[PDB]
Amino acid sequence: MHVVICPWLAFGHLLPCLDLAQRLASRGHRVSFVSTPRNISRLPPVRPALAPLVAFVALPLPRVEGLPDGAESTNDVPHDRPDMVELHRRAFDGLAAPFSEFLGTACADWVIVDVFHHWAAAAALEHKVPCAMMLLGSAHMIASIADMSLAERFSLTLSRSSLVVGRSCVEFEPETVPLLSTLRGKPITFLGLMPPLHEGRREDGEDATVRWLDAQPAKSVVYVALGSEVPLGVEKVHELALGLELAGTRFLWALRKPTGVSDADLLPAGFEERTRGRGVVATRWVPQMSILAHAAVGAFLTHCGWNSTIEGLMFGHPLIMLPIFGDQGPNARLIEAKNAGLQVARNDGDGSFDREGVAAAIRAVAVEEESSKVFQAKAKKLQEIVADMACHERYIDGFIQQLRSYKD
Ligand SMILES: C=C1C[C@@]23CC[C@H]4[C@@](C)(CCC[C@@]4(C)C(=O)O[C@@H]4O[C@H](CO)[C@@H](O)[C@H](O)[C@H]4O)[C@@H]2CC[C@]1(O)C3
Ligand SMILES: O=c1ccn([C@@H]2O[C@H](COP(=O)(O)OP(=O)(O)O)[C@@H](O)[C@H]2O)c(=O)[nH]1
Repeated sequence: MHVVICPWLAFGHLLPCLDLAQRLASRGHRVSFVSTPRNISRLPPVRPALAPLVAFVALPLPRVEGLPDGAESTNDVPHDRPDMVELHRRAFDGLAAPFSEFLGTACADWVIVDVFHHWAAAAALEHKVPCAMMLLGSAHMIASIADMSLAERFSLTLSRSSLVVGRSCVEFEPETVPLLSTLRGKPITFLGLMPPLHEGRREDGEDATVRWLDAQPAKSVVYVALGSEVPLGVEKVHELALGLELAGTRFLWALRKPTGVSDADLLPAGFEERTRGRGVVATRWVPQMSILAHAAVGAFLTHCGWNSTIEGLMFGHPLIMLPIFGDQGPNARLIEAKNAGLQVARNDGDGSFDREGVAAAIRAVAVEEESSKVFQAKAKKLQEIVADMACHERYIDGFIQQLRSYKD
């Protein structure tokens, strides 16, 4: 089959979509990976064996006054500037006509579109190409939802599609997957957990963060990362920093800067001087898969993005959970219910946290001998499911067969 994939302009979408593209190409299907040029230039390379079977289709973002050139993704357009978020949505919607022009002559068997691709789903109707909408999260998240604004963009994409695709399986969510049939009348299918393949990202194993981990004791380091886009304002950064310090563990923190904040204002006064001997802060993109694979990493302080949840558990790390938005709350509650992580205490109403809550969660998951042992054992039970690579390849096979059967 020729499958056209259209990920949302966000690295939590682009990365699993490029993994899915290569998995499809590995079974001898061909993929057109449709995105914008700077987003494509920042992606891991396709294996030489798959080069002619994964075609990158670069559609330039139209120019919009107030949106900087090269600001193509949620990693480049910060949530803490809602005016720029809106300009980026306008630019994204401007891809409609070029996408429809591409699709008409593409000889596509399927289009797989992301949650806000209402125009791509409209093009698939116009060109009589079956269209699957990606909702690459948990069955629990899809069940939550089942129970131009984002909700309206989502609703329109869904209505125009034929199929909804989740990223889970009955082994991981036995309570939910059998209960799901349709989402607003559309059949739901699960393509498995699709944990990333060994070195699919071709990260730098000589990265300064990994060389620091090489020097630390086994399972001694709390890795701290909040994915590629969620906002954390400078006051919240300071509470997270002081909580990490207070709990006393070794730490490696991949931190994105709030907009406007100088390196000098980013962290509490003296925090890096005091913690230099046990912790490292990196304000750049880090090789998260190399870090989570590392023997030095014990617990993962995560925002519970679905990629980070899967990546943490595929190496049996218990989670210290700080959900910020979207599916993160549902993801954190799902893992807490499996006893493999603990959420940081939040104020009910505004969802605030403080250094004491951060420190208390770190001590419970990573330090206290009895609780930490149970969290580790429960995370290892989940790793048996998440890291069953053969199980997840069978689900990819099953997904391809379901795409084939709709055509026939
Ligand atoms: C009523 C609602 C249900 C809701 C659940 C979460 C859901 C939606 C945002 C739809 C898309 C997927 C998902 C899981 C989500 O949070 O996606 C994320 O949205 C961000 C923008 O908010 C993007 O920048 C991210 O890249 C994307 O990963 C969805 C629709 C609007 C909402 O308010 C929230
Ligand atoms: O410094 C970073 C930050 C994030 N990631 C990767 O970016 C993705 C983040 O996706 P997730 O669903 O966890 O959160 P989002 O960014 O969508 O909020 C994951 O695959 C991470 O491995 C990374 O490699 N390095």
